[PDB]
Amino acid sequence: EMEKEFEQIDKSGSWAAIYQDIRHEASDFPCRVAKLPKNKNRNRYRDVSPFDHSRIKLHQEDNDYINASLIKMEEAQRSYILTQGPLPNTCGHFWEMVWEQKSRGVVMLNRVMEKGSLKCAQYWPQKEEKEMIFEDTNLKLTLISEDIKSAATVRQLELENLTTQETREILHFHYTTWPDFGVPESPASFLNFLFKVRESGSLSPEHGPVVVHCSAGIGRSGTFCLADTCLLLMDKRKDPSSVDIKKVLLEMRKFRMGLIQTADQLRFSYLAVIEGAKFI
Ligand SMILES: [Cl-]
Ligand SMILES: [Cl-]
Ligand SMILES: [Cl-]
Ligand SMILES: [Cl-]
Ligand SMILES: [Cl-]
Ligand SMILES: [Cl-]
Repeated sequence: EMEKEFEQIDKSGSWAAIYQDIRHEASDFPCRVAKLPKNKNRNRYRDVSPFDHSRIKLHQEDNDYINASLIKMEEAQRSYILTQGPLPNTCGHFWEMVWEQKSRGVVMLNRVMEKGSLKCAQYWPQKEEKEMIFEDTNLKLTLISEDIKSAATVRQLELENLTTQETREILHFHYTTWPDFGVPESPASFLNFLFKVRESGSLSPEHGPVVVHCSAGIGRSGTFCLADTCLLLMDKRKDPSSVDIKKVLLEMRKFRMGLIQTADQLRFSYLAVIEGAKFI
């Protein structure tokens, strides 16, 4: 059914028109805290901000702000934290959020350098013997293991609260092969990555929400969560044909602005859900 709709949109070439309707219908909520002058250096992009009502608050007393949003999908029973690629000054905030929200997995959909410029700080250690200390938030991060593949890379990290000496194992899932221009022609490797994150148990309700990010945390990050939620809904509803990707995306945009940044990313999201449902 969804495939029949997909081909009809492709034949008429209505992806730009459908995507523009989504932008027009999307929720508009204030981002007052994100726009405070003291938080200018905590935002990577001036036009991408978390809504006040869904923003993740740090448990510190000075400044609790981080550019991160909690997406709670009620019917699908999944929660995600969508955030920007950390800045050199917000890497300690990032791991503070991971600790306080009790996240088990971190999903990275970008490379540190894309389009010939920096898109994300090197917020995790590349070498086991060179651990990272975040002095502002009192956390230690150690690379425990790294399993590299052609399209992705899974790392085991140890995050330590230096105040209590508690340690947690964080799984870091890095998708490294998103094309420099446009979207992938096939959703196969992106779906393989999603199924790998699922298989790890990082999305389980036993854990805090998975942290998902790209550079701005709305484009590829939106595609990841949209596909995962739609696949969940198709497996849970009695009538799996009733899953409307546009409705699900609009629901997600109640929690973070701008999810899915292009009409090509919208088409790719449909493609990933259709092909992901066939494999499931
Ligand atoms: Cl990278
Ligand atoms: Cl590059
Ligand atoms: Cl950076
Ligand atoms: Cl991005
Ligand atoms: Cl729906
Ligand atoms: Cl938008």
